[PDB]
Amino acid sequence: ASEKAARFVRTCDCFNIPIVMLVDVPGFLPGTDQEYNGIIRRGAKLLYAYGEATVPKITVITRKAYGGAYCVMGSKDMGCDVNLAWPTAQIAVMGASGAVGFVYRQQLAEAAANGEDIDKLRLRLQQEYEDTLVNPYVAAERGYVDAVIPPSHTRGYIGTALRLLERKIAQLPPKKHGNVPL
Amino acid sequence: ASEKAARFVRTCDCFNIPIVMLVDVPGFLPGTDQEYNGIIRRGAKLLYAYGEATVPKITVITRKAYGGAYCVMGSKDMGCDVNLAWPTAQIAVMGASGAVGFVYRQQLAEAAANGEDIDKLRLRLQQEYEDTLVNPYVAAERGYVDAVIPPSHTRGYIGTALRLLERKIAQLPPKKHGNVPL
Repeated sequence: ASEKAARFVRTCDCFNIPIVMLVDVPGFLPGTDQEYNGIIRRGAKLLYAYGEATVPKITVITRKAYGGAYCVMGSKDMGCDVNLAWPTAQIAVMGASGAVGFVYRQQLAEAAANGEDIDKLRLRLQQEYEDTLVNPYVAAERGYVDAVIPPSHTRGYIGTALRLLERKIAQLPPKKHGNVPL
Repeated sequence: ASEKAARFVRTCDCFNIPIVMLVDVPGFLPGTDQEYNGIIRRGAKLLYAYGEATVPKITVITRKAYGGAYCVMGSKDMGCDVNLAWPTAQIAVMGASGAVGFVYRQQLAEAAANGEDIDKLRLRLQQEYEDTLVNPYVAAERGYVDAVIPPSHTRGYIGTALRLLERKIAQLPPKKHGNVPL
């Protein structure tokens, strides 16, 4: 997936074609093969290609955007110009399921002593962490998201955004060429 | 191997490190996996890297150099500055072994019908072709090799070459960046 998008992004940038990405990743496909085959190395090609791009860049998160997945899929701080998120956006370090495990390490400690029953407080906290953090507003407040608009507005937004970014002047530092991971 | 070299070559070029190539490849490793995994696509990277480089390039063929492998290996027409070859070099389209099958096609066709002895004919032809075409002089005469020198002379030759190409001038086509296969 990464090499597919990485080369496509680089091609678009070569011929001044704006890049519009619709982001909905939970993360990276788990597996030893991915690692053995070089997911780190080969996956980094997407980051490089996108960070290097100078054409207009508009990213729309319709749903999931966790961990490094969020970083590679048109992250504001990766150079994305305009970033939009739908009400169903879930921008977070990781899923609430595995998030409570770390965040609520202590409260889960006594869970094996006093009121035991992991599944009621390891399931309640999950839904509590999910209903208070897993959303687009935490990122919207950090500016990582320009605005949280209703799905229907996407079409008109990209239209106007592409006009504003039309004469976008941008370039990379002086150098014969970069050293993208082959 | 291709990817391993490709990236390395690009790195040298990034930081102005002359690229010295010791050639001796009989070709590419056969196998369905090599294909399925994308040898064509990934193999190109070594080609891309070298063709892109602008740093002094010196190539020395110590023995074998067949077909495409010959090309991708700092070949003269690939942009290499100085190409050297050892008396034991075997520069050709392919090994004399499978060459006779194409070249002396008809002659071998009448080795099964009329005068039949193939395998004692296919070994005489394989030797004649080998002793007349598979050598460093065909290429040297074409200019693809700057000179055919003794192995001992190698070290000193690379030394003067590096000096000559010291302040080499190489200008790559104006472009935000290339589109090397990923």
